[PDB]
Amino acid sequence: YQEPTDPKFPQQWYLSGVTQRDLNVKAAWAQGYTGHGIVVSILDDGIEKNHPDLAGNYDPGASFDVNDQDPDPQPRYTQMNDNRHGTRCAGEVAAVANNGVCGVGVAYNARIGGVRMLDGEVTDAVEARSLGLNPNHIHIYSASWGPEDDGKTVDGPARLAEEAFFRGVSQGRGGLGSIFVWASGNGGREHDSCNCDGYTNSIYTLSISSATQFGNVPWYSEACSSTLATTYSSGNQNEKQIVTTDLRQKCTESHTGTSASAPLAAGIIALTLEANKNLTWRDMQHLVVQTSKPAHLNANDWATNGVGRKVSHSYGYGLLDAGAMVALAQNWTTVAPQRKCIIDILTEPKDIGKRLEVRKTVTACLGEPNHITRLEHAQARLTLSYNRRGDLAIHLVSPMGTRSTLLAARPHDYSADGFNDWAFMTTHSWDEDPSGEWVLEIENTSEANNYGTLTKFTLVLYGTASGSLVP
Ligand SMILES: COC(=O)CC1CCN(Cc2cc(CN3CCC(CC(=O)OC)CC3)cc(-c3cc(Cl)cc(Cl)c3)c2)CC1
Ligand SMILES: *[C@@H]1O[C@H](CO)[C@@H](O)[C@H](O)[C@H]1NC(C)=O
Ligand SMILES: [Ca+2]
Ligand SMILES: [Ca+2]
Ligand SMILES: [Ca+2]
Ligand SMILES: [Cl-]
Ligand code: NA
Ligand code: NA
Ligand code: NA
Ligand code: NA
Repeated sequence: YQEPTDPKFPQQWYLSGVTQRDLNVKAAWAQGYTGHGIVVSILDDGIEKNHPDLAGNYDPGASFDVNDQDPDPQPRYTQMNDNRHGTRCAGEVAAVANNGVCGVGVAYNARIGGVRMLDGEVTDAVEARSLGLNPNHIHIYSASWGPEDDGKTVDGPARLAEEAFFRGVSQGRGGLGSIFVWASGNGGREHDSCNCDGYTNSIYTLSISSATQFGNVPWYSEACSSTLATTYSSGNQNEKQIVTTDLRQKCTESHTGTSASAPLAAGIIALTLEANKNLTWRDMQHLVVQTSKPAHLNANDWATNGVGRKVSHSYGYGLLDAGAMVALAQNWTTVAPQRKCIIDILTEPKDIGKRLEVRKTVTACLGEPNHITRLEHAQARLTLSYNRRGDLAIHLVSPMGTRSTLLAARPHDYSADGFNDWAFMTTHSWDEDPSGEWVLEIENTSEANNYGTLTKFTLVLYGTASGSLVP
């Protein structure tokens, strides 16, 4: 195997490193996987399709302009280069290799397109028409953005967009399911908590956070239990950043944020899908859980879950490992059909006050076709009133003792509107048996005499009842 000759490939430290602080992408390339035959679409502000490092892989069938309602996602050029982000992300996935220009994509033989959707008013319909673009041609969608990362917003896909997610994972990709890769957010400095973003909090999105070059949680990171895994991105000014294609046929070394991590994950997922085109959307999440690596990622919340995997709310299961992903994909056995066990828990509304604990022992739909002994995602769908929402912290403890933070205190969130059946999601109990006692904790983290009521707590379990590995 001959590594890329591109002039900035040596600067793509998160691919080209020899110090073990990388995504182990060369190992996948050397196994023969480069993204050939895979189609990825960047949902963003457009894609410079004539970029000298993108044109060779550009796919009009992976592209659309839902802002101006036309097929051509060319960015709108402005003096401040506002609409450059999709071009940066496209190059992360699929910049052409060995062509003397900039660097390379993770999946440098994949086909790449973009949906121009962010350069205009983003409505439910705009979102739905983007997520649902050409779903039997595009394999993987990469989305780096969502509701405002101001640390006070609770929002997610409205009806058309949620319908697009279910159509995508159900009928997309020939019934194997569209793979939606999401950035978990850039709201770290606002103390944002990313389960309050319904896109990344969705089970249908494969959510990705960031690590700095030196292995730390970047200033912009949001912690939450819905995150699955991590890719490298930017950090402080002594740490390198992401090197990629840039608007106006240029090359940048200063692409940043969690919004730069999702495209790298989408590229690794493209290599993995080349290794096994039959992988379902759930198979892909299983591969990520099993192969991601905590080592050398620094966080104070690494915890071992009930099946012996380390998990963090900053990193999920750790750094993506492309070599391991493609290796495990090759002989992967398709997971059983997804079961869903609904457990409505409260017999009466519960005053929250300073602190509320709700304990419930469940059988996880024992005796039913939705009996789950092998958890995938779990949700606590909560309906509650509270006078100041951001003073709440919420935790969910599984029978195996895994404490998932569902909501951390958000100091800027002054809302008196509470949560209306908000489906806080955790990935941290993946592969655990969910039978037994679950504990919900709701706490007022402020000294204020805050008040409210929990009126609904629905525990929703997803998963299967066969095929477990030894912990
Ligand atoms: C009843 O109907 C409704 O309520 C319809 C609503 C429509 C808006 N929805 C949230 C939303 C917003 C934006 C726009 N904007 C926000 C600021 C951000 C930057 C930042 O946070 O700076 C601190 C940049 C994005 C975008 C995306 C988005 C993005 C991608 Cl890439 C894909 C998809 Cl599907 C959606 C989603 C909620 C539903
Ligand atoms: C894909 O997986 C399904 C489910 O296991 C199986 O029925 C089908 O034969 C597989 N197709 C290929 C091409 O491997
Ligand atoms: Ca256009
Ligand atoms: Ca190149
Ligand atoms: Ca956020
Ligand atoms: Cl469902
Ligand atoms: Na975001
Ligand atoms: Na997700
Ligand atoms: Na544990
Ligand atoms: Na149990």
